[PDB]
Amino acid sequence: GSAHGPSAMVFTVIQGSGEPTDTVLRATTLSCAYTAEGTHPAPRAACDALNATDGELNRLLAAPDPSLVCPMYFDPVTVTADGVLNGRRVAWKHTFSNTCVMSANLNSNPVYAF
Amino acid sequence: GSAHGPSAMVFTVIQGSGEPTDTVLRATTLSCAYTAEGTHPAPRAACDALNATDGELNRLLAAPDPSLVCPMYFDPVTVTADGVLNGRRVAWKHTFSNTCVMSANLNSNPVYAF
Repeated sequence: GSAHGPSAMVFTVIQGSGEPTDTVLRATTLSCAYTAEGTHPAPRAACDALNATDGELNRLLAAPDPSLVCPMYFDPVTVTADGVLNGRRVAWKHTFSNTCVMSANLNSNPVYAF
Repeated sequence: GSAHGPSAMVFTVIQGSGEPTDTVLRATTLSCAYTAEGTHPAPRAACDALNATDGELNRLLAAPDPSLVCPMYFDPVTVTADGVLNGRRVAWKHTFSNTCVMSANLNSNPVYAF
């Protein structure tokens, strides 16, 4: 493992496409070291999930359960991830069509389980 | 106060000018609500300091103690602040000439007292 260093992150969920104006619906902090802590409700599970991506946070998204159905109205919701992970600076975001589509693609992934 | 919402941040100190490659020396998490918590060593004091800027983090820098002296070698160090503060998304950075210059301009400001 080439990546080694501090692991401190902030995750947010934004109502909109990520315009500086957009309302931030909710957010959590996360620190991963001897202890796994923050306002994140499942800190160790979120730390494990982040480590499993090997620093490429697009890997937090997964092919959805094929039996799930979503309405198709466009009401965008954006997830953000910023900070440091195993010593490398992280600045990541992803915009979903609506909350149903977000839930379908973000598994039950501990990272955005807040 | 127009700004209202979640307050969750990550602060880092980087060896260099802030290139994606640069080594992250240290980092802290901070959450400001009923409790002030995170890996930050003085959470409530850092929360108060952030609120005092009214969202403009350039206000974390102050005219230094005029009796301080620093070497002038260029060995840049960059501070970063990312997350959400009273509902508004924050993505801020500042590069100092060296660590002495950083210390002189960042007061004894609780935010970067880690």
